[PDB]
Amino acid sequence: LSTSLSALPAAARDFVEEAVRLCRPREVLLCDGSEEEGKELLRGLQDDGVLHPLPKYDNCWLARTDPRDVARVESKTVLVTPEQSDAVPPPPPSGGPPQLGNWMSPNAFQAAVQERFPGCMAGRPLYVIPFSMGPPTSPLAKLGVQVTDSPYVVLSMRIMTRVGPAVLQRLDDDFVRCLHSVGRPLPLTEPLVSSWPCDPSRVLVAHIPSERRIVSFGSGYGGNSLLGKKCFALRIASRMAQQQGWLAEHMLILGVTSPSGEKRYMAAAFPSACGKTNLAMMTPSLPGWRIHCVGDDIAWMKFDDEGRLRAINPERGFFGVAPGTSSRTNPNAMATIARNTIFTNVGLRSDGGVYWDGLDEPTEPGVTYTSWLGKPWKHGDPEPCAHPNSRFCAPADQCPIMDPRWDDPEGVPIDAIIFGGRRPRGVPLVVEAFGWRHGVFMGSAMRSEATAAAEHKGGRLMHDPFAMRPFFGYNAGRYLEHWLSTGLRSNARLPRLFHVNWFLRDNEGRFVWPGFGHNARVLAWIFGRIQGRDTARPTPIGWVPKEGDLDLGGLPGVDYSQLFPMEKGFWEEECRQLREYYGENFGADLPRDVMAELEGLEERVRKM
Ligand SMILES: Nc1nc2c(ncn2[C@@H]2O[C@H](COP(=O)(O)OP(=O)(O)O)[C@@H](O)[C@H]2O)c(=O)[nH]1
Ligand SMILES: [Mn+2]
Ligand SMILES: [Mn+2]
Repeated sequence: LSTSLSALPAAARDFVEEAVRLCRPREVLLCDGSEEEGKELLRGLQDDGVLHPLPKYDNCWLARTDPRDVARVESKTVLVTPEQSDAVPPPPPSGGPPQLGNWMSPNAFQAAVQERFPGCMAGRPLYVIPFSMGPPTSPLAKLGVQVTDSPYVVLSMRIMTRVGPAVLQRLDDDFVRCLHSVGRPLPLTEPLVSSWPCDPSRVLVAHIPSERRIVSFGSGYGGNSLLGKKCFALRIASRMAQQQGWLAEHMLILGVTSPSGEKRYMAAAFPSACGKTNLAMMTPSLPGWRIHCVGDDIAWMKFDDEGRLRAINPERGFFGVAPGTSSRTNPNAMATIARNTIFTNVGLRSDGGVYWDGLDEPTEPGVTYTSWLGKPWKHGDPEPCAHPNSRFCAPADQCPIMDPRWDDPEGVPIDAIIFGGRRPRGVPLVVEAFGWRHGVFMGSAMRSEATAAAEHKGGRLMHDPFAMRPFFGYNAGRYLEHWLSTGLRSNARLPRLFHVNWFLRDNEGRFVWPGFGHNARVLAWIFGRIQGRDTARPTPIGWVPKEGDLDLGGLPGVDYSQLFPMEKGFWEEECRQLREYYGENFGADLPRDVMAELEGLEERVRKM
């Protein structure tokens, strides 16, 4: 932290000064990303009562938030473009709410800003965060400057991005302008809940691609406040990617090593809270196999001149869902979060440790709990001890399984792309596409039960094409056409496309597939298919593994038949819904090739 801004280059200084003019902070501080800075930020937050120490561990901290500020708010997230059609497909003719992004005009946006931001930082410091996405480096690392009035956001940005001296030395005219405020100028007129500043009814997370700008107001929660992450690395970047010949995707990246010692890399698009983190740092239940983590959330991908799809992880940390994490489900996450980690909305134990449903950290008898509400909690209570969307925020270099190449500027070559979401019935454990166009169709057709990561009724089955529904930075029809065109790249070594489902439910009423480390059995088959092994049989929906080429050894309770349902009625209904969905939400912006693939599916279904 410093009061000198002189280290900022001209363009960055200009942006900071106009943000200072608008918001009227009490003082202005440049962040340097240092250890001493981190300590001073931690102390200040403990004073404010925002952070609580966790003495059981090494430099770990707990925040509790206002119950209204616990997740992303998709209905208050907008794309600001001169023309609506650049942001979103035609508004649904039946008049329902848009499902592929919310357009806001530049004029509506300017008005919205003038109603929220003037004097919003009164009595608060404005922190200047120069940051880099990817090694700074690299390239193609992309740099940004985030201003914020929240020390919590500063600390989280320091974990999740590179901040900020090697960043300062590279920073020029070329950068994202990220403006954030929790939107609670001092003095307060009404009290905070859990010392957590936020303005729920006034929340606005805006993206202005043509200005290389993000403007976020009223929320301190991760997806709304860590502007390099979803806002920049997905929304702004996907628009940049489309015009520059690359891809910015909601995808984990991992390395798989086979018993033969062969290593391949795979990307996987799952919706939020649908298994990316647990897969990316999985400990395989097949000991002849090895997994390495590259990233758990965002992938930037570009074909090299070898025609290979190269992927980097632009992030520096993990912002992972805590509930469910244990030495059974994710022992690699357990090792990662043991030190230098900020927890949000998890339980506090009387022994100075943390708690959530699933955690199996050895605890003494008579240990008591306080919930994310900050109130005493007991095994048996109506609600969970930890919020369903509670988080850990930990630096990636503390993961014991990081791929030797995880911060390699060149990227890793991708041989498989995997789509998947939560589907309780009908959709098999694993399917391989018949080819590129078909796999793009499968991606577009993705549906997944809503989770606690945003404002949707948990359990509601929702379309989520490419797991990108909340994160499109431009017209989703054009995004599909971009994916189609990508596969037409001359001499491209295309990855194979797959669709998985970890979440089929049995009768009754558990999960059919044990998942977690056992997902290595699926990845093994996928790797086999990459190697070109004759291990698949065709179905109306794509290739599936032959029974006997999918390793179910040591899973006596698990039946192949339940993993691979193939019911005509289900798929007839699915086609009907897809037809309805595309028509309402994509309209004329739906690529012909996607409709052609739907017609292909309906035709294969006719044969059943
Ligand atoms: N049943 C089951 N649950 C899983 C699996 N993988 C992850 N989960 C759970 O789903 C929730 C979200 O997991 P996570 O990997 O963090 O999702 P992400 O946000 O997509 O990275 C957590 O509570 C996990 O325990 C799986 O293979 N099977
Ligand atoms: Mn995500
Ligand atoms: Mn997660």
